[PDB]
Amino acid sequence: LTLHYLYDPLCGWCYGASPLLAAACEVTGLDVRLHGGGMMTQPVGAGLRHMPHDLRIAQLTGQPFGKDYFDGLLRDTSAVFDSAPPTAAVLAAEALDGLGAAMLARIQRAHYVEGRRIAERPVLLELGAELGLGEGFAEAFDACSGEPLRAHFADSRRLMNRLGAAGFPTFALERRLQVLDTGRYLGQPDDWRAFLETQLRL
Ligand SMILES: *SC[C@H](NC(=O)CC[C@H](N)C(=O)O)C(=O)NCC(=O)O
Repeated sequence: LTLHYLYDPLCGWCYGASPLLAAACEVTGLDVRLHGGGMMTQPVGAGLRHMPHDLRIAQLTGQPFGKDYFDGLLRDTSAVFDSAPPTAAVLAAEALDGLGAAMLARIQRAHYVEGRRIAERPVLLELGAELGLGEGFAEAFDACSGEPLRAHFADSRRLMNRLGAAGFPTFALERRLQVLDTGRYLGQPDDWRAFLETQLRL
């Protein structure tokens, strides 16, 4: 039984679903695969900022948003919302140490809580070194940024296409593929964990 997670690091609703990914990774016997879809492959300014989701995500999921994000990053004209570098960091963390899910959660915290520029290589290398990957992560990240990332995006978008999935977050359970009702479980990680346990029982 495999849980496929189609995500994008710059998708606010994926951050709202971060507790669901964390809860899923605690279910014994359940395999979890990450699929980055490449949502933004935008400079920060008038167009990118026009946020009203974010406070709604916080109301629904309890996920925190930091002042350095609201009043720092989203106000920084020279920041770029690029989904490719953070996705390559997730790929590299998974390739090096099987820490893809942990790296995605850390990336989202760096962006939404800390207001860091997750599209920049030094920030992603700093996050990898925080997770204890400083030996080899730089080379793995640069390697994953090229043709591995491109192939990963193409694979993810073909999966989205076959499932009729319009966007992120999207969870699909493979036993045969079944897309799950993620909106039902937003803000309910304990319900979500029990649902995945109940699927193993059935
Ligand atoms: S965060 C990027 C967008 N995600 C959603 O709109 C999800 C909606 C919530 N899950 C919900 O309504 O409960 C997105 O993917 N938009 C379409 C796109 O492909 O850009």
